[PDB]
Amino acid sequence: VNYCRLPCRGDNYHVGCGEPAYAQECGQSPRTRELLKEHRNEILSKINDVRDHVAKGSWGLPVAARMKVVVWDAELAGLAKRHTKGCVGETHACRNTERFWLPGQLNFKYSGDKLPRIKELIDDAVKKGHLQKHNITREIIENYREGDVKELALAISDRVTAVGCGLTTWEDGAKARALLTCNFSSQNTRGRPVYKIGNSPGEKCIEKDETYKNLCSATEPIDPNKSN
Ligand SMILES: CCCCCCCCCCCCCCCC(=O)O
Ligand SMILES: [Pr+3]
Repeated sequence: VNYCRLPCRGDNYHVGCGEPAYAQECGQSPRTRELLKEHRNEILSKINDVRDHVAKGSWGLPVAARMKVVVWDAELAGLAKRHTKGCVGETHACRNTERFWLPGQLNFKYSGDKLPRIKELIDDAVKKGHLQKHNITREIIENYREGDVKELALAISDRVTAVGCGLTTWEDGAKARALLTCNFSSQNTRGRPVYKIGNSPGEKCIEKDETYKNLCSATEPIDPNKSN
């Protein structure tokens, strides 16, 4: 679609509208970084690993009734990439698409003396999410409220069906910096369950996956535009 002609409630500009440019806030040495097949696979791998693990009723969290295996979405990734060119985590841009009406978004920031390889930037984001296992609770799962839990909680939403990420790195303030942004097909909704509870893992899947045995397969007809 032409994002300039896809409106959104609130009437904010769409992140995809117009020609790409680096924000002045990126300083004068920004570079958008291509996430290659190996990177995309790793992101998916870790997201699906944690979903499968939580789905079994791990970490004291409830068993998940219908948690689907997540796929990579090129459109979401393209919008995430465009977002990173602003070098700012939170903005008020719209980022809706025709298939995904209210995409979720995570932003991972890095600042350090040296710039890590792309794989280390991804590992750092994963670690951050993983460490949130000490913050998330059965209560949060039953009734979403946003230490931090946003990143891990979005990864295990059973409304989420797809993810796509992008990355820009730059130099400012005597530091190497990065912004890794991941857009998801859905968002958690304040006051609603992160995922639906089951007595057994995938007890409500039309079909369970053979690889991530506690999740629904990739063809599970989950509507990402509905909440719990
Ligand atoms: C690029 C980051 C994607 C979004 C955040 C990722 C969510 C955390 C992933 C953690 C993976 C670890 C899951 C395995 C659970 C276990 O074996 O204990
Ligand atoms: Pr390519």
